[PDB]
Amino acid sequence: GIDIRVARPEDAEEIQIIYAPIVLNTAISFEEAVPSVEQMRERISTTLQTYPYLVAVREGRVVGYAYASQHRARAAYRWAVDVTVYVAEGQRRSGIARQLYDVLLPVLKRLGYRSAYAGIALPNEGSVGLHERLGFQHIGTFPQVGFKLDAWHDVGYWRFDFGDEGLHPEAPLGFLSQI
Amino acid sequence: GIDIRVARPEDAEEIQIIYAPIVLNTAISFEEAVPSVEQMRERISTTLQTYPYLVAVREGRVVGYAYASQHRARAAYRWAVDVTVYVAEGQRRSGIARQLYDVLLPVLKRLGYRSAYAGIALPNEGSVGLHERLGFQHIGTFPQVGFKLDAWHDVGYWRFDFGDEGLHPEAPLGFLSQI
Ligand SMILES: C[As](=O)(O)CC[C@H](N)C(=O)O
Ligand SMILES: C[As](=O)(O)CC[C@H](N)C(=O)O
Ligand code: NA
Ligand code: NA
Repeated sequence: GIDIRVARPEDAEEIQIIYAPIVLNTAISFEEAVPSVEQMRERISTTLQTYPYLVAVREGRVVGYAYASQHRARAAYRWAVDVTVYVAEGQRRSGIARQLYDVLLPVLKRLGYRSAYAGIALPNEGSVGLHERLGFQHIGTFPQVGFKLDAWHDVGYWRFDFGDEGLHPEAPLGFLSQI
Repeated sequence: GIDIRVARPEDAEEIQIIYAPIVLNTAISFEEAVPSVEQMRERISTTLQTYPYLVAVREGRVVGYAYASQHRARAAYRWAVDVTVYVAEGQRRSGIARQLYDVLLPVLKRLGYRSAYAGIALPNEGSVGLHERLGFQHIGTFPQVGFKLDAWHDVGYWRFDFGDEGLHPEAPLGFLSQI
């Protein structure tokens, strides 16, 4: 099945349902307090002001989502972008994150980004495997950088290189809008 | 013989003599516009509400400075802290930076952080060797992540481990006045 489409604020509810147990009971995310539905709604809208936000859907329900965000604040970094992907429990390994990425990555390239970074709390062999298969390269690991759920956690970064690190790059454009 | 003291907003114009050419003509900082003196005042003053900010003085004039800043926004990262040290061109480069860190690092340890991170625009043999002798470890490099002054630049990160990654860490305390 599976169709990828642009996310909407109305997807907040299913997205929150996917994301809340990840915040609650895993070190996948370094957030501590479960974000409300209303919060995820605002995160969707704000992200869309500049970046793609995507959902994967199967028979009308959201089974995963993906979005991009700013890699770092300072001007010279503006060709670097962060990517985030999540899949509902029980729908993993069925290729959903892969499909999300196969849409998100080309979108980012055409916007003007030169590289995308995925932050992965380690260990997570299934997430590493997926990024290795997609062609990301592991460029570094911040060891025991986070504390959550009674343990210290490594965070590795995986880089997808869009190429075209040419000599006169132009600033990336808005997904659908702003400058 | 160079002395280290905590910085004050009234040091802004002297700090700027150091920062301005770094911004205008090096990749040492990925900022592109020189902050106004008013901005520098607010930066120093804002950092101090929670973090140490230091200057190195030789014959009464600021020849270098250093400050800590938040590593990442998410709650689980609150024991990680970023460090930044800049030194004027000319004499005693390494000595100045070393003395700065010899004060900054122990201050951050006492405050309750578990690790500090320095980002280095690469190559920079002088800075790398300095971090290495201070006991930092190179944990990753973000290749071609920034574009500035007609080239793409890698940024490597060096980690200072304060130890004490125990099971019940208490949140870090504010440098002079609570966080
Ligand atoms: C291990 As993780 O929860 O993917 C940390 C990334 C977070 N967006 C931050 O920058 O603070
Ligand atoms: C190359 As560099 O100015 O050492 C990168 C750090 C920058 N402060 C940021 O995090 O935005
Ligand atoms: Na990190
Ligand atoms: Na970076």
